[PDB]
Amino acid sequence: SRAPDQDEIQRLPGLAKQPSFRQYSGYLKGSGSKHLHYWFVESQKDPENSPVVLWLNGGPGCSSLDGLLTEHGPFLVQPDGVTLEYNPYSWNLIANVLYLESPAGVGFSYSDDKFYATNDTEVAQSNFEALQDFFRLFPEYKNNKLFLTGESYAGIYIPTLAVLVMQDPSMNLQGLAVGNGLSSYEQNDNSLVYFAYYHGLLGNRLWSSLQTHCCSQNKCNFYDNKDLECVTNLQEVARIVGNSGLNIYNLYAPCAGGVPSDPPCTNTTAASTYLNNPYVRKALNIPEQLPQWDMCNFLVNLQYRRLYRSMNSQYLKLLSSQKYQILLYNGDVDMACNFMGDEWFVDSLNQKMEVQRRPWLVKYGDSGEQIAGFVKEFSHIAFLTIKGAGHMVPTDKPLAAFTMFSRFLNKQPYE
Amino acid sequence: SRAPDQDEIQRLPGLAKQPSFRQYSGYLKGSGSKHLHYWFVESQKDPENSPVVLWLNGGPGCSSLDGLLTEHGPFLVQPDGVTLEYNPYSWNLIANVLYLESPAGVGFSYSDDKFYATNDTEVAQSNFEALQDFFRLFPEYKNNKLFLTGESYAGIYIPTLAVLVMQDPSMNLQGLAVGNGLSSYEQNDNSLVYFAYYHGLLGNRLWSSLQTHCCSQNKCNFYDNKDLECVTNLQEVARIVGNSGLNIYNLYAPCAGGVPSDPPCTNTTAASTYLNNPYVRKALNIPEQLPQWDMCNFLVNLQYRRLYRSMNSQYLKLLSSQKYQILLYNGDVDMACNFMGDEWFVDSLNQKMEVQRRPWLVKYGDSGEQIAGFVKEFSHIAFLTIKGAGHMVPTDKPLAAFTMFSRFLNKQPYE
Ligand SMILES: *[C@@H]1O[C@H](CO)[C@@H](O[C@@H]2O[C@H](CO)[C@@H](O)[C@H](O)[C@H]2NC(C)=O)[C@H](O)[C@H]1NC(C)=O
Ligand SMILES: *[C@@H]1O[C@H](CO)[C@@H](O[C@@H]2O[C@H](CO)[C@@H](O)[C@H](O)[C@H]2NC(C)=O)[C@H](O)[C@H]1NC(C)=O
Ligand SMILES: *[C@@H]1O[C@H](CO)[C@@H](O[C@@H]2O[C@H](CO)[C@@H](O)[C@H](O)[C@H]2NC(C)=O)[C@H](O)[C@H]1NC(C)=O
Ligand SMILES: *[C@@H]1O[C@H](CO)[C@@H](O[C@@H]2O[C@H](CO)[C@@H](O)[C@H](O)[C@H]2NC(C)=O)[C@H](O)[C@H]1NC(C)=O
Repeated sequence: SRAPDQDEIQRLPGLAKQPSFRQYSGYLKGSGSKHLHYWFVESQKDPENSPVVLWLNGGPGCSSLDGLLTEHGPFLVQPDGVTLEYNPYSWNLIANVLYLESPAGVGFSYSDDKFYATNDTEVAQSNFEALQDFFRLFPEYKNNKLFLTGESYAGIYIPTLAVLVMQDPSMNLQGLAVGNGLSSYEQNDNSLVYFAYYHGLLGNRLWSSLQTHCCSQNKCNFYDNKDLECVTNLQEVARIVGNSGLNIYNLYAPCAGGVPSDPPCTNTTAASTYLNNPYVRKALNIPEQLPQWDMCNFLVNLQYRRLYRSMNSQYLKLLSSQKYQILLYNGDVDMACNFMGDEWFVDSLNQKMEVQRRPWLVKYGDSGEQIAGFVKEFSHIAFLTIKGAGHMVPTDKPLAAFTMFSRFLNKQPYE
Repeated sequence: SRAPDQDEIQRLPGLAKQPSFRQYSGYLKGSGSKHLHYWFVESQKDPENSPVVLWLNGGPGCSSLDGLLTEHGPFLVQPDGVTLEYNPYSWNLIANVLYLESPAGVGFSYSDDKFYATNDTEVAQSNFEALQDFFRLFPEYKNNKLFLTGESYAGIYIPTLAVLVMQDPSMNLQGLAVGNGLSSYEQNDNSLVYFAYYHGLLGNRLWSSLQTHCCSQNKCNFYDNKDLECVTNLQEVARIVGNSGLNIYNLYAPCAGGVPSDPPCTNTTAASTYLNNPYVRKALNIPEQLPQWDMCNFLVNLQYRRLYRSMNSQYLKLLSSQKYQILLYNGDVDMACNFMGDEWFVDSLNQKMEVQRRPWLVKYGDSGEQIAGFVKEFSHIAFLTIKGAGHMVPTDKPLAAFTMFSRFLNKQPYE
């Protein structure tokens, strides 16, 4: 219709059945000379009236296409790195999902000058301009309910972008959701040390040393403590947590490649094998001159200048209007952006209409209703845990993730 | 040979292949008129020289046959409650395992007077007499290395029995192992509250209420606190933990039967269907007049008089001789007898030759070496966690459980 015909995905390799929905792959113009690769998957049910949902993966420097192919896209890449299988828990069953590779240099995204050194403020402005370009390319979606969603470092990307979107009346912003998100370095660092001890990863001798060198009375500082022995003890905590063979993204999952002598314990071979196939790149309208696809761009991460230490001000600004529904959800077995840091963060916002913490349920067919996690609700904001899920909630618990997503989009209770 | 021919298991129903090892099912004489049902499975490799391992399940009132058929026996009951499949991680691959239904009234065990009201001291003495009877019936096993092992409430059964066995020079006692064991009510109750908060089951409002009503400075009393509001808050913790739809035996597992409107969240139908088959009872030499088999005898539990509050004195008595190797192992996702309570307990014994806490590894074939948990070692005693396992460690992590068991029997490092 008004959509760009040039960006249409005709026949995607590895799919045994043709999609019932239209899908597009092309470029959105960011700031300066930045060209951000998008993959837009229309809703499987009523795309014309379904909400538009932006999805951003974190890093910084990691690809949102991993969110499509391994987390909640319409089809997921199989271990052969060739076959795609339909996802019965796809977020596009009820939404027009826009997967954006951002910032420039991530995956198939690029710049004419190839200068990928960026920062939080530049990324937010470039994402805003890319969203404006999306609405110029797909004007039929301008009035649809808009939701901004993401994972991990997108805990910074999403609220900063939402603050820019809020100032634009033409965008129908209705809410935002952040999965295992970085909301406060201080809250994340402090909660992680407690998480590690209480999940049986630190011994009583190390815990005693941490209490004596990092703490004073009933308050611990595991964030910016200057005490030299506290720093040494925290280096040991960091070694046990992420550099000893434990999977930082899911404590109870195995470490891909085994305990050492792609980030540690992960394996991105399937998605990389699929996206690096020349026929897949052609099907996705990727210019031939672009370098190989990687799940995370090491150089974007290395050159990235982190600016914000907390999203407290951003969330308070977004809640001030009382126009948006906010969700922070965390898999409770993740150690990268643990659930407690985000629960502490949401509680610290001190919002009105505080509800008692309750379990939230998911029906698992014949197995009946099961506790999928816990919900702590306030006016216009809720914090949720996903019991037994790691860093990538839709990968570990796809039915619970879809159920939560459906309740979020429809502004329904999470219970 | 010198073994009782009358107790031989000829053809066990549900097995597609005949066992390569000899197995027996009969009765051991306990104290008074008590007859304890045993199921003895000889080692699959060199039964004549392999150690004799007693296995006791807890409750009190629960059957050790559930340990055989669902945890670490040579064959495990399938969901149809008819088929038995060989267990490649069976503890009898390297040991002569004696599964004893104890005390009287549990499973197929009984008394001539049918009076099942008992206590810790009577149970220990009856188990000792039953062990003496085992050696009279199987004199060929008198000189074999003897290990006393068990789970949950057997955290009391095993050390109390071991104190009696230690006084008998004719029994070749070499060690004892307790899985997710009750070692101290105080340590278990205190650690559970911390476990619940740090696993995201209690909200900040409830945690604040618990800190104000149960704690004074840097010490919390969640065990025997007389404060009325502390009791009310702890009743809420107990409700969330075990009476709200969470599986107390494995936090990340579903609740069998679903979230409510056999103990809660468990399902013993397969083992019960199998053991209640009249041909199975005949094959196991069970007298026809005995009542139906149940996984846990509700009446034995109801009438049971708990006497010991801590196993501190028993373990110190057992360690005094320096003749026995002791192991306390806990699945770290169990909430019934959580890992922290037992780690605190082992550390509180204040033994010599304290080693730095380290991860212990298991090779998962092509997946390589993986962290199976953590080991805290002292002279003659080690505490181990089994990462991602619940209350029944061999059911949840059979390869890790076998590996740990092999290292324990052979007095090898756990790493
Ligand atoms: C990393 O992931 C790749 C991709 O899934 C794994 O390779 C696959 O291994 C299976 C089993 O051997 C094969 O059936 C697939 O055909 C392989 N796919 C590809 C693209 O080669 C690989 O084994 C994983 N590596 C580790 C260390 O976990
Ligand atoms: C974040 O990145 C932006 C974009 O590069 C920086 O802003 C530019 O800074 C240069 C050098 O001072 C100027 O020449 C440009 O005109 C600026 N552009 C804009 C849009 O302001 C910004 O300084 C960076 N922030 C930090 C703190 O490093
Ligand atoms: C409790 O356990 C029993 C025994 O495993 C379950 O019954 C089995 O269910 C499967 C699937 O429907 C059948 O294939 C088996 O033949 C059944 N076995 C028996 C002995 O009936 C039962 O579904 C479980 N109940 C709950 C609520 O989890
Ligand atoms: C634990 O159980 C034993 C066994 O029943 C109790 O000991 C018996 O107590 C009765 C009543 O006082 C005496 O008639 C028996 O002679 C005792 N038997 C033995 C072997 O001592 C014992 O009192 C119970 N302990 C507690 C604290 O209840």
